[PDB]
Amino acid sequence: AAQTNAPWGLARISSTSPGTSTYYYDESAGQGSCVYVIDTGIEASHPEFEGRAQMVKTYYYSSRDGNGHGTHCAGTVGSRTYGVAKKTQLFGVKVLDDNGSGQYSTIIAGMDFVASDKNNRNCPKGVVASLSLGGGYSSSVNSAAARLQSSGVMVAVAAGNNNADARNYSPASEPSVCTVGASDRYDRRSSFSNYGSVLDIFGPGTDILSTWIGGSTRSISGTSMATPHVAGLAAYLMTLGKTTAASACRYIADTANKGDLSNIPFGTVNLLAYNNYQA
Repeated sequence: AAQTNAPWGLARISSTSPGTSTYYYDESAGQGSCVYVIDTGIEASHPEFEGRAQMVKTYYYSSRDGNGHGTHCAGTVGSRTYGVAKKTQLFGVKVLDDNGSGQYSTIIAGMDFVASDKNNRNCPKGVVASLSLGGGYSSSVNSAAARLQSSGVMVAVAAGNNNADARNYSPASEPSVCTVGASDRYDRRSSFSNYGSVLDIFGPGTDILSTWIGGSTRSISGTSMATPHVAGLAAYLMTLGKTTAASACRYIADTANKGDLSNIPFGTVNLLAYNNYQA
């Protein structure tokens, strides 16, 4: 399949070269997979989700995305226009309030929710969790992400937007999950993107067009936005049978575009997420 005039991030994950605008992907498009968006919630009624998005858990008075952050990341995972896996099932877990903030215990409880809730969902092709959040280091948050990964969920997390080593951030510094850095349309590391040895992969993170609350769209930057590219890619790849949740991060890294990113610090992987789709 070919989506013309796609957001640059979609076009990049299906391209060996930057500067193109058509997203190429197998038409299976992640069907039969599920991606949990652990964020501010999802505006499921957005036409872009086509009834494939639904809120499954909130820790606040409402499950509505009063922020737009989780709607934006869910859109990058699997919206029809801005999504990687255009047929995946999206499950919203609102661990962040509408200010984009949330206590670590709530984030931990939301991660433990997904590890159990996936047994309440129909995801024959596999389960992904997209964690577009983070703060200071926390062994408890890391262990929560490790448990979610161990339960059989491909956990993709943002490296963080501190232009620092991600070792000092959670769940970015959890070794067993997929820590995602951000790159821009010119294959530069995003100026804000964290780095370091814990990073597993880079994804499109600068000026990412996706869904927004109120049925709108907008373009925002962040490793928070590169993460759903890798999460959607993981669901896409698991639907294709090319990898499983336990090995998707390693697989994505094995099949990534190598040495194509600039301003990658010495010791950080120079790997850009790539769906390796050939028509």
